[PDB]
Order: sequence, then C-alpha cells, then structure tokens
Amino acid sequence: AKIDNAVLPEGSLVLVTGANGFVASHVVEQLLEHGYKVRGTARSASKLANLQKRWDAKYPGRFETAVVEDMLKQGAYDEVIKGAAGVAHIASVVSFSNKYDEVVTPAIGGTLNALRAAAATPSVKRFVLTSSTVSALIPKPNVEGIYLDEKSWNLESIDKAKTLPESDPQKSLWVYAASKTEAELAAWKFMDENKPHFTLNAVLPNYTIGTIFDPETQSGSTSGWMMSLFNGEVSPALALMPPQYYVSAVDIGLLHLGCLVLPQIERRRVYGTAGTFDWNTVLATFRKLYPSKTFPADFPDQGQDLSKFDTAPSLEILKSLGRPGWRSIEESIKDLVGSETA
Repeated sequence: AKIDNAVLPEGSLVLVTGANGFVASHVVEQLLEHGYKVRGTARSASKLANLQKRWDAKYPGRFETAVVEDMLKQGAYDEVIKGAAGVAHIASVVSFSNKYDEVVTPAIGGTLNALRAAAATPSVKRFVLTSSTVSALIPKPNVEGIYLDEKSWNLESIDKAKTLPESDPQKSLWVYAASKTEAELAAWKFMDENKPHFTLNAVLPNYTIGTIFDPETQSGSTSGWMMSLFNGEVSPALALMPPQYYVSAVDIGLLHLGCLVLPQIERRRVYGTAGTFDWNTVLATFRKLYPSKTFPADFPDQGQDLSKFDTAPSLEILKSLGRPGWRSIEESIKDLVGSETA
C-alpha cells in the first residue's frame, strides 16, 4: 500500500503494550492511519476507554482493547500476542521510588517478558522497543564535545543511580536513566544470545511534544508537563528539566512505524531528537501562538544543549514514509496547545 516493500503485510496485526500512554497512543494512531490493525494493552480496560472511543470513530474496528494488569507476570502476553506480526513494547511499570533494584529490576523484567513472548510467537517478525535518549545520556548544558551515536550508552547512570544521595535534585532522574539503560542493554543482549526469529529496533525519544488525545489520563506525560506551563503553572520539577531536544509526537509515531515495517531498518537505535529547546524558547512559542494570553515571564538562562545526535536512521525512516524532515517545534507545540484563532 502506502509503504512499498513493507516487512509486515497490509492490515497486519500489531501488539502495542501500554497503548494508553501518551507516546504509545501516537504510535497506535500512526499504525491505524496506515491501515494496520492494533491490539493495545493497558492495566485496565477503563484506562483505554476514552482512546478506544476516539479510535472507534476515526478507525472503525481497527483497534482492540486488551487487558494486561501485570506486565511482569509470567505468560502475561500469551493471549494478546496471538496472531500479531509486530510488537511495540511501550508499556512501563509505575514506580517513581528511588530504590535502585526496585526500579531497575522491573524495567528489565518488563522488557524481557515482552521479548520472550515475541520469541515464543512465530508470527512476530518485527519488534520495536520504546527506549529514551537517557539510555545514551542525561543532558549536560553548555558542555561541548558530545556526540551520541548508536554505540553511545549512559553507563554513568548505573553508578550515579546507586551512589548519589537522595538530596541530589536529579537522583530520581538518574534512577530512571539507569532503568532505561539497563533495560535496553538487556534487550540487545537477549537478541544476541537467543537469536530469535524477529528483528529488533529501538526508538529513543527525547522530549516528545504533541496533541494529548486523552488529557484526562495523559497529563503526566512530557506534553502534559508542557501544558501545565501553558496554563501558567510553574513547578520546581519543571525547572529541573535542563535544555535538551524535543521531538514531535507525530514523528515519534512515524519512527515506530518505520522500525516495524521498513526493510532497510534493522538493529538500529533511532533517536527522536529533532532540535534543541529550553523553557524560554517554549514560552516564546506560546506567546507567538497566543499573543493575547498572559504567560509566565522567562526562566533564568539555563544554558543550551550543544550535543549532537546521529539521526541518520531517523531521517531515513521519515523520508521513506513520505514525511521527510522533523516537524518544527512551533508546529509541534501548536499540536499540543493549538493557537489563538477562530
């Protein structure tokens, strides 16, 4: 169809774990938009109710809600994975407690549980793991000489996550980074050791900006935090996030799609890093979109992100899907907050 030489046949079924998540929901949307059928999991059917309603209207009978209360439970995917040709593991365990083993173990556990299910299911030919740029690094403002490629790993997060005192403002951020790093490392290790009959690719988004399909339940996401600033809320947790790269939710969805169906994309770590930003460039965009609205004044200078990412596979995917280039930050933020128009 739209995609020539697609590895997964038209209308193929794709299992998307944690489909009620912000990023996940865009992955689902892009799949449905491209004619693929989707079975999305959530810890409860109710958690997917609003989105199910949305997708039933836009793509009648293309999305199916599947319940998986414990993504760590042995045999958790035995039923929902049946007949799936592709799998997008986007589900993540809910735990923000600074206990290392308590956070890292489940992260690795959930990832391997999904991979083992896929390995045990012959119909699965493609698997895309939703990782994060934190598996490569935690942003370092004004620091020169940082180039991240597919061989870049956040090895420092492992030590820091367990040595830094609880008083370090970024403690929880390092634990999270360690969890994503170890989890992705475990995924590639599984592929090398077991050599399953499917191809693995990982998408590493930085700060995803886009339309929040279900504000009621997706406001804790990156875009949710940005929306809070739009609404005038300034929180310390916000001033914790340093300058880094944004990526359109639309593009992240396209990146996952590419990893699932493009033949020339195999064993890649696809960076979702469109361009740099800081809270002031965000506020500037808000003011431009809504000139009549009152917004918080600029934050103190937070420096800027001088790091660079090897986005080759990312650009390759976007072009192959007929949507070359990264959607701009203005258009991405417009997707999130809209604009003063009528």
